[PDB]
Amino acid sequence: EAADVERVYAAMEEAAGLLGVACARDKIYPLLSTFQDTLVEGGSVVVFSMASGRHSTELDFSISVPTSHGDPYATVVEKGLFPATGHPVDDLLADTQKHLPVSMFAIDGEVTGGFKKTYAFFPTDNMPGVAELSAIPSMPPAVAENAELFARYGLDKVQMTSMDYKKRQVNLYFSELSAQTLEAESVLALVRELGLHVPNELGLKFCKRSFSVYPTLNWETGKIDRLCFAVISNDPTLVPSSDEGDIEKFHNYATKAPYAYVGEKRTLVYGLTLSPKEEYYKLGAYYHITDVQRGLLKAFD
Ligand SMILES: CC(C)=CCC/C(C)=C/CSP(=O)(O)OP(=O)(O)O
Ligand SMILES: Oc1ccc2c(O)cccc2c1
Ligand SMILES: [Mg+2]
Repeated sequence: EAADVERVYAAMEEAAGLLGVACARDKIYPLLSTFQDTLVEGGSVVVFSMASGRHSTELDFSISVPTSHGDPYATVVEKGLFPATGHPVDDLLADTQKHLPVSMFAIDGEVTGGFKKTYAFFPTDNMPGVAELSAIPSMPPAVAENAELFARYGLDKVQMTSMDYKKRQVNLYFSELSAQTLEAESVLALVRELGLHVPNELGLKFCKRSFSVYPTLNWETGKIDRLCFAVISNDPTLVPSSDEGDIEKFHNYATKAPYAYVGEKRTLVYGLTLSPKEEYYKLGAYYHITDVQRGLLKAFD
């Protein structure tokens, strides 16, 4: 539909506007069109995300894609929207659907860079463990090499994975997190072992509230690149930063972000990311939501 595509792109520029970021129709429209059948309000999930620090000059957009529409990476390559990297990452989405039950897909893009990643979601009542994932042939060797570490902190069930084709990186979105895993003592030992930035009292309180935790891995080394804790809420003042600059900008985005589901309050998902040298914050404001998110808010918010 022309209306859906134009409606989503309209909301996108608006969201980008709040952040003072410029959009590139050339790299956005061809993508939205290819997946126009998914933009139908109802069982669609659309997110517009911002990030602090050195990552504050970009706007990412995530869009769900039902499995019925077919492998989305196969789609973007075939239509000439993205080139095969000639790297194992080219086979991972496909190999994942081959070895595990994939219940849904999603793609991610940037308003100025275009397509950059896909997601493979697994059934909430049949998620794979680290063991099952590391078995996929094109999966980074780093996952198996980190199996013991993950196990030591209770990181077991994975609700979904993502593949970043430009950075050749994979995210493991761990779910059903035990209270222990998210307690300060556990979080600190984990970061310490992964050699990441140590969070303070504010950061740790935020981690304790997390519904999802995700490490980023690569094919070059067994060293985890970064670790992110995600929080879902309607509260627009949850950014885990003490910098008046962030506290301001994020609250702004959080209360002025465009969303279609008028009648309810914006669904927000905050993120605290820890890399070896720093810590930065992220915020996704859902434009489209489904009951999945409605349920998460009752369980964690
Ligand atoms: C349900 C849907 C639409 C998918 C979730 C989108 C999602 C998990 C994206 C956030 S990822 P992100 O915080 O930007 O992390 P990186 O790719 O930078 O590692
Ligand atoms: O910005 C988002 C939106 C949804 C997410 C999810 O369902 C799981 C883990 C992290 C997420 C981050
Ligand atoms: Mg992103």
